[PDB]
Amino acid sequence: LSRLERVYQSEQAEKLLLAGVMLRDPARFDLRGTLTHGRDVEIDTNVIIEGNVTLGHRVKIGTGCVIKNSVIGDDCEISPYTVVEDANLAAACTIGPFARLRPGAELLEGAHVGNFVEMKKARLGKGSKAGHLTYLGDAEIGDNVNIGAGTITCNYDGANKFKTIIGDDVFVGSDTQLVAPVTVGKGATIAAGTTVTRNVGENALAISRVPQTQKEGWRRPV
Amino acid sequence: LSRLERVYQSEQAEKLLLAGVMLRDPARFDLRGTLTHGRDVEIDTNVIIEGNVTLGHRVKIGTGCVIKNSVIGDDCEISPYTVVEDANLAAACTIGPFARLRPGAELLEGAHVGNFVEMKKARLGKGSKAGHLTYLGDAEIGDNVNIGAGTITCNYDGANKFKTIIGDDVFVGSDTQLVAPVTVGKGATIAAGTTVTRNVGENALAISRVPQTQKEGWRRPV
Amino acid sequence: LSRLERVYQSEQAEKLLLAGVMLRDPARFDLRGTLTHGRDVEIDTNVIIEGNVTLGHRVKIGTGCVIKNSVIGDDCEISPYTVVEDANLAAACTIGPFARLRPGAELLEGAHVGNFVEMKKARLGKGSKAGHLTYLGDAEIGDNVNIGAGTITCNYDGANKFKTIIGDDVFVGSDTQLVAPVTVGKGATIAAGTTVTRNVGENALAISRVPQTQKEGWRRPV
Ligand SMILES: COc1cc(OC)c(S(=O)(=O)N2c3ccccc3C[C@H]2C)cc1NC(C)=O
Ligand SMILES: COc1cc(OC)c(S(=O)(=O)N2c3ccccc3C[C@H]2C)cc1NC(C)=O
Ligand SMILES: COc1cc(OC)c(S(=O)(=O)N2c3ccccc3C[C@H]2C)cc1NC(C)=O
Repeated sequence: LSRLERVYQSEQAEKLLLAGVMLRDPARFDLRGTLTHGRDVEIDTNVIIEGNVTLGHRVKIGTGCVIKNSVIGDDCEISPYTVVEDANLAAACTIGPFARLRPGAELLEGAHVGNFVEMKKARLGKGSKAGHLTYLGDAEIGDNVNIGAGTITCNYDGANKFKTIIGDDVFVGSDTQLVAPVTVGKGATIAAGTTVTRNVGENALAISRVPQTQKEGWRRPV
Repeated sequence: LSRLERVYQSEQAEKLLLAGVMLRDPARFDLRGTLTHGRDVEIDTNVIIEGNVTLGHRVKIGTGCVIKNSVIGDDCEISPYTVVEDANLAAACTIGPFARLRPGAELLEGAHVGNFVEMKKARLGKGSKAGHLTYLGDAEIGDNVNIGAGTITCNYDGANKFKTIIGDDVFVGSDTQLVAPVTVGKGATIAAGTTVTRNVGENALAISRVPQTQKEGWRRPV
Repeated sequence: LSRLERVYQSEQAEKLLLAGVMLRDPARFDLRGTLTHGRDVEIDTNVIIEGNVTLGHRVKIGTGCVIKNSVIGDDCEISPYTVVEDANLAAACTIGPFARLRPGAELLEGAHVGNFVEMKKARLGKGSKAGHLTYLGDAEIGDNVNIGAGTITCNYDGANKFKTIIGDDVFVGSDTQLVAPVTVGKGATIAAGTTVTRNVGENALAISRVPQTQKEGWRRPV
């Protein structure tokens, strides 16, 4: 079985080259299902396409990516070592390297997802960004929102999962915990480090911060 | 040396196929040491097995994984781009993608380790979960424990390393800092965002949270 | 184009072997630009070298790494699935696995960067460590500094980027948020979980922590 199915991977790689896809190495490509694509698609080494996948025009997929049952709009750039499962990307999204989209990730036009970021059942609005070290689960995020490094939707209480809704034009400071269910109004700002347990008004700053203090001459243990 | 040792990798890949291992691509497989395996093992592209490794039955290892000196029980699923070194997994553990187990990681039956999670000298009990963006070092974690996204054992003070002990049936809220040495009693709940500096009683909620407030009409700088 | 340029990758791999580089698999190596190297360099599977790259002696590069326009000093160890772009590493740095250095990352002698750590326009001093789940952007970090898991430079306010400066001999507790622009004096200690909004004095402990409390007999929802 193994050698035979490996041969069928060469066939596919070859047919893809003939149909105008740029494969960096046809010997390091795997298609387990069906791929539909537009023009000028570029696929790097060690990519694996699973299930039923569709790529628009000029999509670029970097080394090591795994894309399963997903829809990827024109001009998207998927950077190295990014895993995508049952997600939809609109045109001109940039994700990765080291991004992980679980089923139900919906990215709107121009959205950005950076390194060590995970999405599941979450929509990221147009031009919105989640650049670092973040989990967004069971969330609606509006357009032109900035999701600071370290932000986490607390969506699961051990019994049920609950929905977070963030409005347009929101700035989420780093290391914010969004305790679901919670809604953050359009234009609001969440201070870095905030534990958000209550709805935030439009154009409001939400904060839950102890003033910084200092003790002089502190010796660490030797 | 290089071409010769590459040939010896083909030999191994071939012998593994003959012995009933399912290798997705024998040309993208590396065994640097010895592998013992049960029946129905499936190994994807670009896996590297190092040192002395043993896999039970029906173990599935996804693309890009690196497994060194480890013991992996029956039915485990190791997802893509996961690195495992000197770890033991009981039956039916699921780890990755992008998990990183350092020496001394001990996972008990059915345990789960998600993306961007690191373990070192830490035991994860039966059916317990650490799904996201977490470091567990020098820790004992009991059975049926949930470790929320963003949790970190503070195990090292710049001089020494100290042990964290979490009991059975504990819910660790997201972004908890466990300041070692510390013990959290069976059934307890740690509120999201808590800095745990003192032992937590059985069935207790521990919390260290400033009430959320809000200022109206907050303008961000242009 | 594809098959022809693939052939030129074999040529390069072959020339590199002749020039004394240890390539684990010449069929899984890609050079897109120019590589200069010293003696005893070891390069594992699925590495991609981009732009103009220089490696000192005895550099070891693990599986899946992507290195572009970078300078890597003698004795460095780059662990698996690490992405490096426009960075300089001094001698004896260890980075990865799963590290991500963006342009302007400058690592001084013996520095360490661990899993799920991102640097951009940031200097890491001699013997300094950032082992886990951290973003350092637009930062100066001195020598013999420990950057705890979960630390984040808050460098961007939605309008501008600002600089964080950490002195020599500083201990940054886990999950610290550094709100830029901010300076932390030589020898200081930041308590785990602190939101640093004000400059920290030399040899001072900075802290912003609510005392832990506990409520007895807390039932989670069923
Ligand atoms: C420098 O970047 C920041 C500064 C800052 O306050 C000075 C805050 S904040 O959240 O404390 N905050 C914010 C956030 C955005 C704009 C202005 C301010 C003032 C203040 C209330 C956040 C960041 N950046 C990130 C990514 O968190
Ligand atoms: C919705 O998910 C959560 C809710 C929640 O409080 C309403 C808390 S909590 O930690 O603030 N907390 C918890 C945690 C579990 C169950 C019930 C409560 C009430 C409260 C004291 C935590 C989460 N989830 C995660 C992963 O952190
Ligand atoms: C056990 O490791 C720690 C202990 C600790 O306090 C007991 C603190 S702390 O930041 O709360 N803190 C520190 C930090 C370093 C040395 C001594 C102390 C005492 C106290 C003020 C931090 C860590 N480790 C990490 C990685 O954060």
